[PDB]
Amino acid sequence: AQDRNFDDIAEKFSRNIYGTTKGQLRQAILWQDLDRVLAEMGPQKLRVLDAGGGEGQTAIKMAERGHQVILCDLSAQMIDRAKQAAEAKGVSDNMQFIHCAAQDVASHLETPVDLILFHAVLEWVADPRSVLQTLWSVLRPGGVLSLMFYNAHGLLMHNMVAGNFDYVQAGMPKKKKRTLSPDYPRDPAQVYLWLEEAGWQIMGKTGVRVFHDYLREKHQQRDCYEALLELETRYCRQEPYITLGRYIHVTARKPQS
RNA sequence: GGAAGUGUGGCCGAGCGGUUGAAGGCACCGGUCUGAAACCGGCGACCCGAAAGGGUUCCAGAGUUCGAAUCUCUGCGCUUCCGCCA
Ligand SMILES: Nc1ncnc2c1ncn2[C@@H]1O[C@H](C[C@@H](N)CC[C@H](N)C(=O)O)[C@@H](O)[C@H]1O
Ligand SMILES: [Mg+2]
Ligand SMILES: [Mg+2]
Ligand SMILES: [Mg+2]
Ligand SMILES: [Mg+2]
Ligand SMILES: [Mg+2]
Ligand SMILES: [Mg+2]
Ligand SMILES: [Mg+2]
Repeated sequence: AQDRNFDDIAEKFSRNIYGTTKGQLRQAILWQDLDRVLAEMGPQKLRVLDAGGGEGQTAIKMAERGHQVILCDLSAQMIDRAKQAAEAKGVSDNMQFIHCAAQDVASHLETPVDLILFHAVLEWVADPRSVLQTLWSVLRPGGVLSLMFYNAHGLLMHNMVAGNFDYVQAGMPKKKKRTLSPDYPRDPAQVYLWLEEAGWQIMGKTGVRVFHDYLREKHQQRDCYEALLELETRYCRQEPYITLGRYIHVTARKPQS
């Protein structure tokens, strides 16, 4: 079992996610957390690894804020897209692009990094425990891991809301190739264990899209976006709403001695 | 054993001498698609060939024909009737 290279769903992903409120809300919530992290990490500029950075929307926004950003990805097609978008934003000088697995990234870094982005990758890698161990090894003491993983509860809940009862009865097996539903939706409690057992200390948990995907009237996703975002922002950091997010964003600290 | 009748593709089902190795359907495989029907393409075996691809086979084979899934014959399997057995 290999990790999912996004080559043959690059366009679909960019269109269905970043071309809709799904991507817009993802980025909005995520950057609420990230800007808190950046400020709490002092005002110096940072070294940021975006492991599995894809088309680079998050990595470029980090670069616009002045940091040195290294993006690596399995997919040649995603790397090329990220290269173009970065040029067209004028941030290519602050950015490095590496066509390698996150597992193999350590040999491409001259020095450790301050902050790691691992966003919507964990649910696509066959051996999550192992990748997290590698990412730990390239993070300086006191560094932060920004981990956004796809939540199995959100897929159960939305399939229920949508009325796909037969599919849920059958355990929701992933048989559709080239869907954007991930190969390995994660149990959040298990992911929290993975981080704590491997020494990380969890500083925050945020639900990402905790109401949006379940709306009875999908058109309100766009027509009512500003009000929806305000209420997503209000509730997405308390239970049960954390555990209802389609994604969950965990902020975790590498300890210092 | 003897007639008649019968045998189409994985399963169904069109095919009363040619554009039918085979319509159409289900299944199976692949493709398209948010969030799990539809649409698109394919889809037996054996033989030949390095490959491209060619051949045979519509129970099996032989024949008639320019041409056979389609006509004739022989065999094989089945069905009914008879006869066998009692
Ligand atoms: N082991 C891996 N190492 C590096 N990149 C990976 C790996 N597995 C998957 N990917 C890439 O991870 C990306 C996952 C996508 N969900 C996009 C993530 C991107 N960070 C985003 O938030 O949009 C794809 O571009 C994949 O090609
Ligand atoms: Mg039949
Ligand atoms: Mg055929
Ligand atoms: Mg057919
Ligand atoms: Mg078809
Ligand atoms: Mg024949
Ligand atoms: Mg013919
Ligand atoms: Mg003949």
